[PDB]
Amino acid sequence: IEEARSLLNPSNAPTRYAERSVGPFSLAAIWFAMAIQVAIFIAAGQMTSSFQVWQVIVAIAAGCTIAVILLFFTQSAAIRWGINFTVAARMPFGIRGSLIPITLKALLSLFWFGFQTWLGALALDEITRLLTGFTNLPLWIVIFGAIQVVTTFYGITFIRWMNVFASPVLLAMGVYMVYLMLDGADVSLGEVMSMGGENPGMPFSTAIMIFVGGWIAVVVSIHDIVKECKVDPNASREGQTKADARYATAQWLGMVPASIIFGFIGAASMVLVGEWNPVIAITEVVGGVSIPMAILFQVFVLLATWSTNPAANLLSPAYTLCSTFPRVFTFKTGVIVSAVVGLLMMPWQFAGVLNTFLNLLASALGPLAGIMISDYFLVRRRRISLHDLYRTKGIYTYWRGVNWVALAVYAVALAVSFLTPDLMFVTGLIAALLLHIPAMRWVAKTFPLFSEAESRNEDYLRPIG
Repeated sequence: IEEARSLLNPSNAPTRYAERSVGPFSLAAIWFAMAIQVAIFIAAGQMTSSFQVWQVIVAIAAGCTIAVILLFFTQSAAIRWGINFTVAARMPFGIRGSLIPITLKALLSLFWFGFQTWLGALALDEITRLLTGFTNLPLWIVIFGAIQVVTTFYGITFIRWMNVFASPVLLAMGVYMVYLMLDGADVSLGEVMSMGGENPGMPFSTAIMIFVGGWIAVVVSIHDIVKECKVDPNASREGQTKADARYATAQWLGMVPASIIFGFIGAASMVLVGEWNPVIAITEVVGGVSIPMAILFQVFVLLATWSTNPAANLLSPAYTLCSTFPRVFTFKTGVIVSAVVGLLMMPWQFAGVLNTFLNLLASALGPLAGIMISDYFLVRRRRISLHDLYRTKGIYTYWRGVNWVALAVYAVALAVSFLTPDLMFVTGLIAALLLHIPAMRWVAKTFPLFSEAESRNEDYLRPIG
């Protein structure tokens, strides 16, 4: 199923050299405020079942470590040239068949919107049940699932302000409590750094895939922020492999510092409160000291969710509905069916219990990492066609538009990762990056792997007055 007479527009357009504005410091800032999200509190919470609170600080920095290792390779395409993830997805898969992951992956950002509005509730409802003792989880889930949709079309700077300041404001509060908890549970960081592991069983191998598969979504598609990084049009195999690692570590000094802290304060609220649930362990810790504040601590989680959320979870599935189903939704109806869609997945309970298995789920998406890197790196040796990636009939159209051997490789890749269960991701990424070269040298039969109109790549990025 594809659709005929297709149009490729300014939203997906490539970033030029006269637009880039993200230097490795400022990209290191979008990785600090990016290690700060409730997906991480909780992951590091439930870990305390099988390992102590230091082991999780070792697995934490361990995830992010393998995560910068994939970041390096993946980021490269985007920085060099300046493209969406929506745009680069078209290399291993077709230009009409690149939508298989572009969709499977725009369904995550919705899931992380259900799971995120769900704390908007816990926080809107904790502030009103500690004010009126009445509790309505699902009313708030819907009042919040309405507010977003409105401030989506007509948002003012007042939310924007809240963006950058939010992650830090919560990292500040998120440690302060750890003072509070280590002060009332009368334990020292030294006693606390060893209180988990009263139910060993899970392998550490699986303990690292967790924090891996938490980032996978952001890593596979960094293309979307990376395409604003100062890059040099006049640098070589050296000057451009040095800016690759300059960024690739500009990111590791933002994500592993910050997300070893939310990893901690989250395993601390567990083996020190009992609650992986932020909002709950929050009201419970600061309201067991100040309920004039436990309400200001839940007025925060509410306000900081109410600016983070939309940006990173609702915008993308919105613009994919007007793209993949043009005559069907508006920006006003894409936004609204997006909301309804996420809410209706019922995320929060999936997490709560086996979030450990939704992060071994969002980590069985390794073959896509191995497939995309193998392509921009091993199969096309960094040679790409800016002109063919923007035309219905290009050398990436393959079988009418879908690359069937790239979906096949992904499939062989998965089945070979069930031959190694505690190291799946590591063996689903290794298997797909080695098995994509052959399938691309087999299409190197039915299709060219390059074009002679590619000498125009520089025509797309250098300013045109």
